[PDB]
Amino acid sequence: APIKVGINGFGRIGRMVFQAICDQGLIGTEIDVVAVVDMSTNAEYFAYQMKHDTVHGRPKYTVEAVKSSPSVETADVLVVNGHRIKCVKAQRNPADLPWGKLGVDYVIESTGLFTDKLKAEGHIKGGAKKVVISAPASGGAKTIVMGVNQHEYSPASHHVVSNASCTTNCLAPIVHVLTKENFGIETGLMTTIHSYTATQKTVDGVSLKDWRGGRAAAVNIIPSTTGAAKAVGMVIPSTKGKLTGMSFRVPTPDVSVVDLTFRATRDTSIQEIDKAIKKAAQTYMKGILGFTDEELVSADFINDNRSSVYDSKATLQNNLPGEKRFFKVVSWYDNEWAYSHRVVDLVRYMAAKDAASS
Amino acid sequence: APIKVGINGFGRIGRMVFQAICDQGLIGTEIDVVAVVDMSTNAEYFAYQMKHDTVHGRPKYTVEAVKSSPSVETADVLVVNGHRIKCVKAQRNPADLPWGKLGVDYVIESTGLFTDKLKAEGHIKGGAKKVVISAPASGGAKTIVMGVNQHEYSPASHHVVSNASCTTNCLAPIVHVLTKENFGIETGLMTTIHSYTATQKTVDGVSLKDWRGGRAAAVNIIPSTTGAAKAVGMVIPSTKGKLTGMSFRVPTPDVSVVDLTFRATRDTSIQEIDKAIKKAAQTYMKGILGFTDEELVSADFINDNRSSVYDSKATLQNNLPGEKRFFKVVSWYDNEWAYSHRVVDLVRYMAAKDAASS
Amino acid sequence: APIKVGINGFGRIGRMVFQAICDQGLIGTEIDVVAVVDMSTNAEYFAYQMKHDTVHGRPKYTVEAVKSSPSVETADVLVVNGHRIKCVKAQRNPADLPWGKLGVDYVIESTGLFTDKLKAEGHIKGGAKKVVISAPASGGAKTIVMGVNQHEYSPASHHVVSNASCTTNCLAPIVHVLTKENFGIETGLMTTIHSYTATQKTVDGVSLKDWRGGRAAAVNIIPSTTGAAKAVGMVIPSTKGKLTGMSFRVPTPDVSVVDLTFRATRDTSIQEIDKAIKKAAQTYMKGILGFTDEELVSADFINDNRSSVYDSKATLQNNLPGEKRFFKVVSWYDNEWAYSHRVVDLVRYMAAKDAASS
Amino acid sequence: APIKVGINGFGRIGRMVFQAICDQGLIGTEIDVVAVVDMSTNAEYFAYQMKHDTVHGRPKYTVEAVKSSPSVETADVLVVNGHRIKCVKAQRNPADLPWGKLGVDYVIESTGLFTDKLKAEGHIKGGAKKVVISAPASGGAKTIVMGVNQHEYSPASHHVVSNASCTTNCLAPIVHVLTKENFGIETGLMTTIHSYTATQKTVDGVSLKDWRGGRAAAVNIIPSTTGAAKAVGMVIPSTKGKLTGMSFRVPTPDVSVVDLTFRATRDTSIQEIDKAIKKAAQTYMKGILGFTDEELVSADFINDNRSSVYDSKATLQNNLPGEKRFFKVVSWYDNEWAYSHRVVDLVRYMAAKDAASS
Ligand SMILES: COc1cc(OC)cc(C(=O)N[C@@H]2[C@H](O)[C@@H](CO)O[C@H]2n2cnc3c(N[C@@H]4CCCc5ccccc54)ncnc32)c1
Ligand SMILES: COc1cc(OC)cc(C(=O)N[C@@H]2[C@H](O)[C@@H](CO)O[C@H]2n2cnc3c(N[C@@H]4CCCc5ccccc54)ncnc32)c1
Ligand SMILES: COc1cc(OC)cc(C(=O)N[C@@H]2[C@H](O)[C@@H](CO)O[C@H]2n2cnc3c(N[C@@H]4CCCc5ccccc54)ncnc32)c1
Ligand SMILES: COc1cc(OC)cc(C(=O)N[C@@H]2[C@H](O)[C@@H](CO)O[C@H]2n2cnc3c(N[C@@H]4CCCc5ccccc54)ncnc32)c1
Repeated sequence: APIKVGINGFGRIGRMVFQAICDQGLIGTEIDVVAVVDMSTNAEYFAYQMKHDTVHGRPKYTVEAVKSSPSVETADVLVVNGHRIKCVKAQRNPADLPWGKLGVDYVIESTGLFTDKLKAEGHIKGGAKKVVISAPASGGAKTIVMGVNQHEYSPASHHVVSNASCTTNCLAPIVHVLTKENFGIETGLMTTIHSYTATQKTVDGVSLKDWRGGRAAAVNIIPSTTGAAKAVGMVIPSTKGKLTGMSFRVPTPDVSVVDLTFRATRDTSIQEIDKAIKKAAQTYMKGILGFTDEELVSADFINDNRSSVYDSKATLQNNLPGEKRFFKVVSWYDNEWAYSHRVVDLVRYMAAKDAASS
Repeated sequence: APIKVGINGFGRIGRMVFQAICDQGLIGTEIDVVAVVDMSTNAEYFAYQMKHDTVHGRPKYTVEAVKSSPSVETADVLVVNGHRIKCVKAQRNPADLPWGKLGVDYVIESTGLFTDKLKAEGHIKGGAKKVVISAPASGGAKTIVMGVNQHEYSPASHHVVSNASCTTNCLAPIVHVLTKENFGIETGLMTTIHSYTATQKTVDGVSLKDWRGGRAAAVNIIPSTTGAAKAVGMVIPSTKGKLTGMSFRVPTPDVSVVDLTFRATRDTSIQEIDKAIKKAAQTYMKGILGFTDEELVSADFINDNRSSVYDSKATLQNNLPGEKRFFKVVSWYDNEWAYSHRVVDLVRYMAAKDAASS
Repeated sequence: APIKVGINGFGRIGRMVFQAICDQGLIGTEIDVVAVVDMSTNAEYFAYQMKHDTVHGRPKYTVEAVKSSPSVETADVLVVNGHRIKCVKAQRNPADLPWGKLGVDYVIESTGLFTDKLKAEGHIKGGAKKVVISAPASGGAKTIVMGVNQHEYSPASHHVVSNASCTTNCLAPIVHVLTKENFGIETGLMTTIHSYTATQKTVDGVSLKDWRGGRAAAVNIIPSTTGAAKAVGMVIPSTKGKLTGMSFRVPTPDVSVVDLTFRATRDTSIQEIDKAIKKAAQTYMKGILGFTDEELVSADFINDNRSSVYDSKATLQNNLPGEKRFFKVVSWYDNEWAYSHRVVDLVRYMAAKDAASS
Repeated sequence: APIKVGINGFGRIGRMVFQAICDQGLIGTEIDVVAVVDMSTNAEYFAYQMKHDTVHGRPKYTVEAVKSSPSVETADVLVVNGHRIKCVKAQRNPADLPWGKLGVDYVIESTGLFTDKLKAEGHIKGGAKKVVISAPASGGAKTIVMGVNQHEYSPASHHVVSNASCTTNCLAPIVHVLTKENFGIETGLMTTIHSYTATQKTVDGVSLKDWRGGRAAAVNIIPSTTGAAKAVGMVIPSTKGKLTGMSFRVPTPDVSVVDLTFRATRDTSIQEIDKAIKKAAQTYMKGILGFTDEELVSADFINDNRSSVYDSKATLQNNLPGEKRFFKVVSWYDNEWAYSHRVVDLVRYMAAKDAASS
């Protein structure tokens, strides 16, 4: 019973999620990407945008652009591994989307302009059944971080779900094992060295909301705020008002690291922490949280689909020798690749549970 | 008789030109910047954008934002070295600009949205007397490159002048001397290694017009076309259909180089050419054309206001030892800085000429 | 009869070549890498360096480090897909190497310290049969370019061969067809936009031989000289004194592009040339010279083992509309990857022929 | 009574220090740089190196190379603002240096090969009176951080002094006011986002000591260790065993930032801390410690000679709303520029104090 999904906003995130679907070989069999919606319907451009990626390389599948009617001037259909995907024209209000007429049940909202529970619900008024916002949402939409609180998802109450942010999906797992393994977390501050994103500018440009963020991205270290910290609070209730962090945008196309600094509740050691994370990574967090014993650098995580991959050497080596409460944990993440796979995971999960509960 | 000027579009180019004026110490005395126009009138932001620049550093003048009336919520006035500059609200049609009302004669069109002779004339219909487009223009506007064909300016026939492109202001001078010194130029192809611009994307983004140009700028070598070559033909009649070139946008915030390859009309030597360029650079091209005997690198030309600075060493060392016709000439240019100083020069020239002829 | 090869110098070049072998699935079966030589024998480190590459990624094979005798403190043997590779200690003079005792017939010289025919012969006096220099050589060593003049290899006369430079292996193919297809080549100047290399400095450093080359590599456009052009003369005699070029080091970790400008012997067209290259790329040049009609960028050629991949769109779009003699041809190349495969190819070629002539 | 100083090792560090002398306009008048010592005495190359700096641009003084005698083949004397500086040939053992014969009293040890108290003392045996090492030193060499503990310099007891590291000169200040203002500091962990340095590599190279540090610097986020934390322990004894930190080398040629996360001894607020730092910056720390209310990015600190410049906004905006103990303070520093100025300051201080005590 192919999950009928539709992508709204075929940009970095959008394509990444689609590529995530194809990559896992779900296209056609498990998931049915009925269509993608964007300011353009030029299937040839998307084809080009999917066949070539500066950071992730070439896709393992074949992509081709075709016309729906020999009548049309430019291709408006995308064919991936045989499957046909319609390139729908973008709309102002989601409610004006032919989701219903297309048979789309799950809508992947990745335009970044409908991060509000209310506005996002327009997709349901357009014929959709469920909406996954590929970013942090407001308006009180249920936020889920695969591997930490998917079970809290209710097919009957939650219709607009948020997968949180790429950053949150790296911290939450760590924090989860930290609290689950009773290490406790009195308070904690986290710093994130992040790769520049699409919202940044190549040369000092305009940015009325984030002045610093409007400066030459590839040649500056740009500080910035991040709700990723507080956000972990919605996913892990016991951490509300206990966390907060900041971000440092630095000259790299992709892959970011997280430097979590926290104070435990009871005496403990960095080795105890180190072993727990690894243990958890080999058990209830396997697939979501991983680790490494090697001397790696950002590029070594490109295309790593774990939400958070703990740096053992970095952590063990940079903590006070005999400290018992004040600690620093380091974990990496491929902000683009990993988050993409999680989006898909959430959809499949939602789909399954939505079907089971009938 | 302060030149009443206005700036339409206060972005990279816009400010750059305004900073050039102040930098030259013309603000207030020689040139009077009555006001600037943009999608925002937040003088504070503008002050910020001017007091801080990733590539050029801190300005030599002081900048402060003030309120026209203590009644306004956010500053709307700029104050450079005493001179007050009004921050006007942008309009859809240049004609709807209070140029006459403000007493602005010369308008610097740097929005990039009115590069067409016709649309640009709107400023005049708006009360403006003259217009200098800070970019290549169409609609049959007089294109002028200081130090090459300014004399061809007619105070009564040319009302919308174009200062050409940053690149053309580099190749033009070289070609000019190459022709004037009777070296002759049968045909010629020019490659340009260019720093990425504001139109490029930090990460693989959208770009329907220039597909490659949409790819991550700071981490790729991106080929593109350039009218800079053919354009020299408008500035130097004898080169029509003789020149053409391409570009390669590379990972640098600013500073570009030109690799001109041509064939002479009569047997000569690279040594001859070398000496001619240098001679011209110390004479009729001084201020516009410069040269260097040092082993410089892109960075070394940052803030160099010459339109084009010939690379003697690079040139002498990379040509065929005994060649007499096929040659390669190399020259750098601070694509941002220099171009800006030329626009001002162009405005001061037209001004001085427009006045002289009464 | 597995070819007995040895690698002297295990740096970027060294490893790359080895990896090229493994990558081609020749390790153990076709080619037998008896041992590698370098200032260090820490197999663990080598393993690390092979398993993680910032530019090429993770290898398709398994690499592990082991000890020759449980007696040694640190691993001194590499195990690739089962095959055992010895980590010999480096020597001052190549003749002091146990090439004979080791059973090494073909020695890949990639230290860069023995680029001279004489010094290189040291290896043979050390027991080696043939020597292939992974760089341009002097002393009068036969220089070969796979796909252009390998047929000029004399098993009985050539005991020290040079696979030329990465840049040459890109130009030669193009120049080769251009001449074979009788387009003729009166003269020509080529410009190469090259990615920075290991010899360059991260920040302004010391470089008494190449002043420019000593400037911050990832933040500048650095000109330099290059025999790559004149060198094509040694592979293609008919072009001696006709070719020459320069280089521009730019902010990228890998992949370079060649911009060849030349004048033909007879009247022709850019289309003729475009078709001739593609045709050759699909026939006698397949494997060595490829092409592409896509809007690619540097990143798109990573791990492209073709010596030279002609850019059709770039070429066709940036030449004079009706030109008949002055043309520009653009071609990309993975200076690291491709060159590495050719070195391997050359060794196998020589091996096959050296074996055939008994 | 111009201070007689000599520079041993004229590289990045070497030159920066010298340039810092000239920049402050002390050359000839206040400080007499008698000569510099390096593996090369090519004044022309040093002249070049000082006249062109990628990150710091052109100098505010003139630099020319001359010959000690018309007989010498290549210049060996440096002339800055009329002052003559001798270029002496390097030696294995500092003690073989003609310091005494040249009349040098204060030697700035910046080769990076004599960071050990014992080895460095050779300079004195060579005729020198005092030695200032421009890096962290071992062997029990007094370490001073201008603005924090210069008063602990003993003319009669300390002959070999260390100016610590660029990073310590940024952390010490903050920590100093944090303790002096009685905010206390139970424990603290500092993370530093650092620009790549000269010890790093352009492309994946060799680094037996620091494996990750051997990876492509300009295209990776590379974690490393740093004694900068523990080092502040020697400068401010009250913090022994309380601090520690790690580093993140990122893709930038200069300018680093420190992220200090500490726990106060008594309840307070980030606003309290904020005000204290700002206050101290306008009083007893002026010149050493600075702050900023602006939305600045790394590039804005280029050529800022303050040891550490506190980021108010970044701080006030990224802490827990009502926290009273767990805090995060952010501060920048031009790792090259600043440190250089401090080295000079220390020398002057030592000189003044040495003189005073007769
Ligand atoms: C791929 O081709 C192009 C071409 C283009 O301009 C020519 C823009 C983009 C681009 O920005 N593309 C955006 C980018 O890829 C991503 C957001 O980061 O989503 C895309 N996007 C932007 N706006 C929308 C939208 N509705 C808007 C809501 C706001 C008002 C409005 C009014 C009329 C029509 C649509 C809309 N619906 C779906 N995807 C969107 C892409
Ligand atoms: C400084 O703060 C901001 C804020 C902002 O959005 C919130 C956009 C910009 C920005 O893009 N700023 C642009 C940028 O700096 C530069 C082009 O590269 O010109 C700026 N620019 C863009 N459009 C205009 C304009 N009129 C437009 C022409 C057609 C449409 C239209 C409709 C109603 C009213 C005006 C206009 N007039 C002057 N400068 C402009 C700057
Ligand atoms: C991988 O581990 C390390 C560790 C190291 O220092 C600790 C250096 C290197 C390194 O530079 N490694 C070099 C690098 O990987 C590559 C060149 O790009 O070749 C390596 N290399 C440099 N010199 C030699 C050499 N002989 C030299 C010729 C000159 C005189 C001399 C005297 C005594 C002993 C050896 C030699 N033989 C083999 N490989 C070499 C590698
Ligand atoms: C500027 O031109 C050049 C040219 C050159 O080689 C041709 C090397 C350098 C260079 O490395 N330059 C180094 C670089 O600029 C800086 C370190 O960051 O210090 C330089 N440097 C390296 N070694 C020394 C030294 N003594 C060494 C100690 C080690 C053994 C030894 C043996 C005989 C004679 C001297 C020495 N004394 C002073 N500066 C040094 C610079």
